[PDB]
Amino acid sequence: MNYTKFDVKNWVRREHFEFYRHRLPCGFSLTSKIDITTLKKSLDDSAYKFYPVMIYLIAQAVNQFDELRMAIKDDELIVWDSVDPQFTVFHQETETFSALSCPYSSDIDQFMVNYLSVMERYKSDTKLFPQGVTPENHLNIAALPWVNFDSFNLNVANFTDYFAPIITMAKYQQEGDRLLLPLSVQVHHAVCDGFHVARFINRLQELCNSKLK
Amino acid sequence: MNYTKFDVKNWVRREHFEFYRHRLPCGFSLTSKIDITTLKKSLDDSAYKFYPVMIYLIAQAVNQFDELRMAIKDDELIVWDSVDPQFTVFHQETETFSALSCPYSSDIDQFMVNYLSVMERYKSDTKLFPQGVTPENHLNIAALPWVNFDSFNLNVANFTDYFAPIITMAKYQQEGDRLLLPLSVQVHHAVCDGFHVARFINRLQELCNSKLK
Amino acid sequence: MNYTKFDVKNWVRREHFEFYRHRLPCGFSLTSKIDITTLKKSLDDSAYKFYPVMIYLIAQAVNQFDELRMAIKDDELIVWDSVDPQFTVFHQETETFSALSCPYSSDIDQFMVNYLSVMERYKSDTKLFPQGVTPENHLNIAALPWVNFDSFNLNVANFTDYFAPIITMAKYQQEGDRLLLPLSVQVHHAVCDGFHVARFINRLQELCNSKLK
Ligand SMILES: O=C(N[C@H](CO)[C@H](O)c1ccc([N+](=O)[O-])cc1)C(Cl)Cl
Ligand SMILES: O=C(N[C@H](CO)[C@H](O)c1ccc([N+](=O)[O-])cc1)C(Cl)Cl
Ligand SMILES: O=C(N[C@H](CO)[C@H](O)c1ccc([N+](=O)[O-])cc1)C(Cl)Cl
Ligand SMILES: [Co+2]
Ligand SMILES: [Co+2]
Ligand SMILES: [Co+2]
Ligand SMILES: [Co+2]
Ligand SMILES: [Co+2]
Ligand SMILES: [Co+2]
Repeated sequence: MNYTKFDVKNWVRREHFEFYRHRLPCGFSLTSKIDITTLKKSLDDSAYKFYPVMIYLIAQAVNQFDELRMAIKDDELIVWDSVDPQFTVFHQETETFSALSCPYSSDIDQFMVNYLSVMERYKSDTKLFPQGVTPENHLNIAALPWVNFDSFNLNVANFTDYFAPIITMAKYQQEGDRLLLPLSVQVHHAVCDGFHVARFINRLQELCNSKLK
Repeated sequence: MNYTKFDVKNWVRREHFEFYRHRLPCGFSLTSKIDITTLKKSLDDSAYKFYPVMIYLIAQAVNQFDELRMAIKDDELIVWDSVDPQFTVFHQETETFSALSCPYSSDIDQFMVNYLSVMERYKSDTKLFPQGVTPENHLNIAALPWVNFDSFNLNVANFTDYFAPIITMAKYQQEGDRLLLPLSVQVHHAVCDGFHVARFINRLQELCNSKLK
Repeated sequence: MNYTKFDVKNWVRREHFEFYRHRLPCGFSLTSKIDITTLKKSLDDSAYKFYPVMIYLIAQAVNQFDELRMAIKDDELIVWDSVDPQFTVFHQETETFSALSCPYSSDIDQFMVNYLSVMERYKSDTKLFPQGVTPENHLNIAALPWVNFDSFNLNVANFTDYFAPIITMAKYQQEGDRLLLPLSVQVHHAVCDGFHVARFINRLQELCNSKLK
């Protein structure tokens, strides 16, 4: 299948996993500022657009780390081989959003073909989930482009066993020499530590700072 | 009455409303910095005081948007025609707070008469709710004037169907050329999207930037 | 014993206490930036290290205020005479953390002897709680040294009657003339108001700004 059954008895965080999944169920959010000065220059010298690039770069970082691709399936801890981004789409006419997903690809050009195509087919589709059920192997990416925020947190009544990372971006802004993007990351404590979140962000910063292709 | 029964079957966010009210109950908070450089100048050239002005400006923005005045009454979704601010009051002697409310008025001078009068009557009243029950048509405004914060979030055990926006301000501070006020907004996802929150903040920023009268 | 039964009927926040402990159970988090320019200079001129100093200074501020040392014991509200820090320890080999605690002492040198000794004994102990049960009189201190954050919030499924403050620090960073440390404080509303949190932070800032000995 497109996942592997994870070895829970020989894993180093096995005590942690049960602690934060059942004894003390919890998660955490942290918002950090990502330096997008270099990425703006690269976007500038290409035909790619900001949102799709951020989706692609977020999914790329997510797909490099096992702990951000965890889930429970048939009462077992699995690791997705790969995850596809589920992102929000604003409808300026209705002032409502839809949530769309498209296959992740390592090739940035193929990713762009996927995004545009799905963006093509459901552009004016105001259902909350135009495509139907959300793929099991997903990551959530949202965007708040109209306002800059220093912090964002989702207060959820019931989060038992939902391990997919929640990522939210705000409007970027010039802070002296740098163009900074606020990025909120919300994770479940059973599968992720502060280290795992820092790693992802640091990795995401690297990617912003590198050639697109 | 002072409210209108909202048309839920012909509303564009009807799927959203049920999704986030029952399938996935949740809310979110975001803290943004409001530029109060212009407002400080206007306060300077008047006799008005900062807290009352912020209460008045917050209630004014809130009263312009339907989605921030929503509630459930007799198991139905209503929109308040208008809402009155319920704000916190610090008692320096006891080191405790009370929560007071006063009628909103479009006329800033009449608002000030209301605030001073209620502030007059319950100045030394250390009950948590001096006035009695909190009016159904309300908004919550709190202030933390002793410390600046980049983020604030209320972790509530049970928030089912409480749709009134929660607004919290921190101590303002000079960030170069600007006087910035941290403002945390906490809302329920059933009635508000990220767009609706951005709109409010952008509108609030406009108001700070305009004549008081 | 090492605690005193608190006088709930003659306390000024008694209505507040029941309100936020049972009628409206909730807490809040706030992240503020602590100016550590002065502390860096003092660390520089000594042999002490940053994490241990921050633990010591956090526990010192906490031990000055009753409301941050509250608990329920045998269904009664107690105040700990004193609390010991429980802090996280990263294991670079396994990439997992443990939580350790050591006795608080007013003497900074004795504190350092305690920390090093416990750090000595369980350096390579990868259990989540190497020492066993966590002392009842504790405070939680965590650190995220790999990334800077503007906000941090723990989303906990069940927090009834746990009154110990949760403090989390991020990687510090140069913001012009200042070295700023992000510090998230998470508290239960029954025992702490915004005032009580501001007071702690202001007190913590003072301590950073003062001689170590
Ligand atoms: O609800 C969704 N997204 C919103 C958009 O504002 C938000 O990002 C969110 C994501 C996950 C979530 N959860 O899993 O509890 C709650 C809200 C998607 Cl699942 Cl459609
Ligand atoms: O509790 C109140 N205010 C506090 C003050 O610190 C805070 O602003 C708050 C507001 C709303 C709330 N809620 O609705 O769950 C909880 C806390 C008012 Cl309802 Cl009196
Ligand atoms: O879980 C713990 N610490 C984590 C570390 O990331 C976090 O600081 C935390 C603290 C308290 C908590 N709680 O009491 O619900 C939850 C998480 C300690 Cl109790 Cl070991
Ligand atoms: Co279990
Ligand atoms: Co792979
Ligand atoms: Co329903
Ligand atoms: Co009107
Ligand atoms: Co009770
Ligand atoms: Co003492």
